[PDB]
Amino acid sequence: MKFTVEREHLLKPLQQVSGPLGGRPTLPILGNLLLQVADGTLSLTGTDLEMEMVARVALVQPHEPGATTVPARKFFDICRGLPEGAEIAVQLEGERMLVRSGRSRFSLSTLPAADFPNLDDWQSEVEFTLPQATMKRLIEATQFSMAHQDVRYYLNGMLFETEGEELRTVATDGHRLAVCSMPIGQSLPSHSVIVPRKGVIELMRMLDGGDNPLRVQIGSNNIRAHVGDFIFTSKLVDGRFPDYRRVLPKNPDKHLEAGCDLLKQAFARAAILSNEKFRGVRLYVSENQLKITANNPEQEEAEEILDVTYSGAEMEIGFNVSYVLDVLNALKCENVRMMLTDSVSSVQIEDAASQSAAYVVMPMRL
Amino acid sequence: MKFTVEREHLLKPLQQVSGPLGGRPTLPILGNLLLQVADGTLSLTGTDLEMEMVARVALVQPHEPGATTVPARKFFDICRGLPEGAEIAVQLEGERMLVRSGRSRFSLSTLPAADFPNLDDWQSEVEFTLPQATMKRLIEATQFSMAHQDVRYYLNGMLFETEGEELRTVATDGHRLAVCSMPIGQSLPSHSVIVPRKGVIELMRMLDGGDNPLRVQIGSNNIRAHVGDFIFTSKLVDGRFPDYRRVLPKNPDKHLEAGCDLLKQAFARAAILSNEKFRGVRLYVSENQLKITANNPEQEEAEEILDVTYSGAEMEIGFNVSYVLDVLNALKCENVRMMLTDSVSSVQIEDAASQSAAYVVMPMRL
Repeated sequence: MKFTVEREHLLKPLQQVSGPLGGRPTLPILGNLLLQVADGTLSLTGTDLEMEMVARVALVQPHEPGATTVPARKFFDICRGLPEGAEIAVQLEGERMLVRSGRSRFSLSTLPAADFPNLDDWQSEVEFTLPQATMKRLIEATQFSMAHQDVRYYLNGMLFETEGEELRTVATDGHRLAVCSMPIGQSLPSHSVIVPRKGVIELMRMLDGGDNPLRVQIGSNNIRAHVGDFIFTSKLVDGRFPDYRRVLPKNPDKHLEAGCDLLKQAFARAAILSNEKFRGVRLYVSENQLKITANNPEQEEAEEILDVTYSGAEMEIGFNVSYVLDVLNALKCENVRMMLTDSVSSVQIEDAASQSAAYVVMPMRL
Repeated sequence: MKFTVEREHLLKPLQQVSGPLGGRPTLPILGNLLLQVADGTLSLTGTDLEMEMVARVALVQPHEPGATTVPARKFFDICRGLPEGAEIAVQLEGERMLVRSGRSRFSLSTLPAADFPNLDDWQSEVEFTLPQATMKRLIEATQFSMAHQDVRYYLNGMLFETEGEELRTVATDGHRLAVCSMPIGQSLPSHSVIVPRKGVIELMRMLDGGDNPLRVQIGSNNIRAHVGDFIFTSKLVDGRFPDYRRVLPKNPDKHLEAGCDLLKQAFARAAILSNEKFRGVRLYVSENQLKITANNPEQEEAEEILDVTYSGAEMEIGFNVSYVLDVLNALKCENVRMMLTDSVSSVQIEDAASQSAAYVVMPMRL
């Protein structure tokens, strides 16, 4: 296996396939990349057994076919360290891979390609394409609400649902929920899968802004996402997600609208003097006014009063200010709508200007 | 106690005094600031019993005398959270401090001023002033070479030494050393003191980088620095600090000149394949040439060759590559000079264009 490639043509591909990886996987080879020259193409693959990322680079310089497995972080670090515009020449030599550029030379340890974990083939059942920025919006709107290492293992990832011509994400912790829905211009079967949170993370990071469409293929136990020269595959979480329809408030009749930043800043100051563990804050709503109060066990007390747009019945509600601040921080918009019912019902929060994303936070008795 | 002060006049002083205090020390009053209104000045003090920072802010608005202590981090976070141009009105109300600004109101717990640790008075035995820039240069040249937590406690700080008309710092961990001297235009007494690491950090932090001069007072067991409205006091460390004159190589006649950035990037690449614990590389010096090699327990190897200016005898010498990098990262210059003796002696490294700072690194047997 020989190839000579310009540094910059390797950097983005290396960075993408090092995503699954780690620097003691225990299983050593998981800390290696797989390099394959076949045809006029270098392919690079990294995996953690659950998911796999593969990148392809066109070889316009002379090459020879073959395959090996090298330490991913060492190889990336060498390529990154070499100067802007460097030509990088790579050669298999015995049990070692040689890397030369200018006056610099490296020989890395290898592990047999034949030994590199392969994900089983599987058949695609549902497919669609959509713009990258659309998938990226969908994930970023909701990712912060996934659980991390909950016993309820199906919460530790993100639901991707297709319905009508819409693709929707849903993430919940069991405490707060996020849902985002975008039209993507293709009639879709009605279908749900759960992508593991590590996979959501890798998917999110393969999306580079650009003009390359994302093609998605879903099978019974896998998902694959292909954009330009990058192909991501993951196992799905074999589990039953909650239904977000059962979580949204029922026709809330009390709408408050405020400046997102003014609201965020008020909650952020009040939060200083909230209970460190439970983070309860109280809202008092009244005609075009919101009062926020926080206390803590030391009986310190904050209070914020700000002008808002509200014409509903006066009411109080409590909730967790960290959850509310996470939503406000996700939204990044001019104005926010809080859809309220009473002191004993969840709140739904949205960009005043778009119903695409919606967030549900549960009431606290304070 | 009452005062009203514009956010932007309170923020910097608060950040300075509150910085190094925790959110929740065992001994709670050390987590508080002492606030004192007296004679048309607000004084803010923080301490950890070794060192103390005091800021003074002239009160140009109506105020009333008195003193209390409040949680440092919380008071800062409330003031920082308030909008630009906020006027902050504070008043002691029983045993709570009320902070009010716009329609935001906070009530903080207090501890009695009379319980706030008072550092003993002491006498100044040496005094000088210098430009803030000069102290910045002195500390930044050397701080990286201080030990972090050596059982030789005096190595964990920084020697400040007056000789003639110069101020000098020196830092060392017994393996590598930094020393930097600058002229300060006063005839000084020959004196040395050691400042603990935490004190060096604060000294650096207090340097806003305007041209308020710094005024330093040194006593038998303390140091004080005074810039603008800030006053920083620390205890000094006991023990016999090494004498850099003895660490500097006696006569490092072999002189090498190289581009600083080239040389850095070559060591940084080589280091990837050096032993993760011991970090050894080997330099081969020859006529106008430097070759750097590395290898690790995996038998992986790097080699860099670069052009340099050298006319001495050929020599081979091993180093801990992290030590060399640290020095090249600290030299923010075009060309570096290295000054060698032999394979078992230390190397001296300096800016080819300035002799103000010198760095000495002890060799490895590899």
